[PDB]
Amino acid sequence: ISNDIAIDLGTANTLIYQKGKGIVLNEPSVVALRNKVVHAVGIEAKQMLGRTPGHMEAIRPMRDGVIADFEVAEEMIKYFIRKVHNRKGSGNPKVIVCVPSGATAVERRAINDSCLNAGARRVGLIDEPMAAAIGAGLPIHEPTGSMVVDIGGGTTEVAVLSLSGIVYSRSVRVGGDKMDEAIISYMRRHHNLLIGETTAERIKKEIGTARAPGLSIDVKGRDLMQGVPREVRISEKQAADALAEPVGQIVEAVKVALEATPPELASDIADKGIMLTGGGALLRGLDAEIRDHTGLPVTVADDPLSCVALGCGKVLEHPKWMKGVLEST
Ligand SMILES: Nc1ncnc2c1ncn2[C@@H]1O[C@H](COP(=O)(O)OP(=O)(O)O)[C@@H](O)[C@H]1O
Ligand SMILES: [Mg+2]
Repeated sequence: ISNDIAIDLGTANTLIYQKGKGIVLNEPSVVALRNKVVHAVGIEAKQMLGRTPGHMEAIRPMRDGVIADFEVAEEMIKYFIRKVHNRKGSGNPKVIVCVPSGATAVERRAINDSCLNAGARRVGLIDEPMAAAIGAGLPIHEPTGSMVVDIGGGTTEVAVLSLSGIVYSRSVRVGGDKMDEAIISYMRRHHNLLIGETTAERIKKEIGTARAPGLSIDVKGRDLMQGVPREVRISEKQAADALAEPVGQIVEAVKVALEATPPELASDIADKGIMLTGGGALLRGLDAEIRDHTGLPVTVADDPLSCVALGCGKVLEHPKWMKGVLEST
């Protein structure tokens, strides 16, 4: 029984895999503050978004793939590490954290320090797309080109991997948050209705699609000019029109990456195509849209919200592998 853990420190969700057990925590990366003092973290805090009374706020400290607020991010990480601690497990926890590939040295050090402050003995860091590819089952250690597109909340990470390293990697700030924001802006312009982020995510999941048709649902929010509650209907067709711009940006980032490939690796990617992971991979039709623009097969990973955590967990379970990650960090 171990306290070694692997943390997918996501812009939107944090997952923790614990050695010998598997995923033991999956909660939103949200912290609620009371006037400032921490009031709630995780599942309870997300439910507060857009619903807070005076003297309270709810914050996503890792929102855009960068640390927005270092103190709040540290309290969030420590809260989750403490939550999974097993008093019957061994001590001196080894911790792997998956961080955005663009994370700077300062952010990496802050993440390291947060884990040490929560009791970690040693911390190793792995970049998002490598962990995503491992957890999606791609053969990243082989001499063959594997391409992964990980659509998260604040970012999409695109990479081509071979022989345990990176051939190409780029992230852009377009993923599920920009999809939500496009839906908010759409409702404002076309229905004079102000909606919040939770309603926007609900539209996205229930009727959002990357491909115009259709079906409709009821949406409620604040009248734009006068402020009063209002209910309106929105269709798949409207949702698809709302989402076209961020979808196109994700598709462009994928296309750009392909221009970046050595011939024999291009040959491998022509063969097997592109693997999608992350929650944004669940956007209906996004696989088809990428396929149309690239000419390549597109597969959605099994359990795409969990791939990064499963991939980190795989590394954590392999002492040789883990020792190497710790060392190169
Ligand atoms: N069914 C769905 N359709 C579209 N987007 C979805 C769906 N389910 C989850 N998402 C989106 O996935 C994003 C979260 O993906 P995730 O990989 O957990 O991000 P991160 O690793 O950055 O925390 C959110 O924007 C969420 O709304
Ligand atoms: Mg992620």
